[PDB]
Amino acid sequence: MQNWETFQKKHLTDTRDVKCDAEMKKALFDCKQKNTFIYARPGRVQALCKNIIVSKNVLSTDEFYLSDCNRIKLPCHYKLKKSSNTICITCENKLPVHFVAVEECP
Repeated sequence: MQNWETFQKKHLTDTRDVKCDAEMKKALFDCKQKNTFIYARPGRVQALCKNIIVSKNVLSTDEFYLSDCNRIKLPCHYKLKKSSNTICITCENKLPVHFVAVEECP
């Protein structure tokens, strides 16, 4: 949302088999149509954004696990997809805070 911490809770997860319906229904999202959750550690991701302090765009060199929820059929009936691919994020203050895109950064 604004800092790497808030961006962590909404775009990162601890369990690879997260529950889209049980997590999205939470007030944090409020049954959001779709969301892109990642599967990694805070120290493994911090080292990826511990190269720049100013605002810049960084693209992961290696592929990371990606658990995303997508609106397949309203209301809160969503699906979970797991795929390892690179991601484009905005680095700031030695930490990432925004999700730009995947292999292609618009």
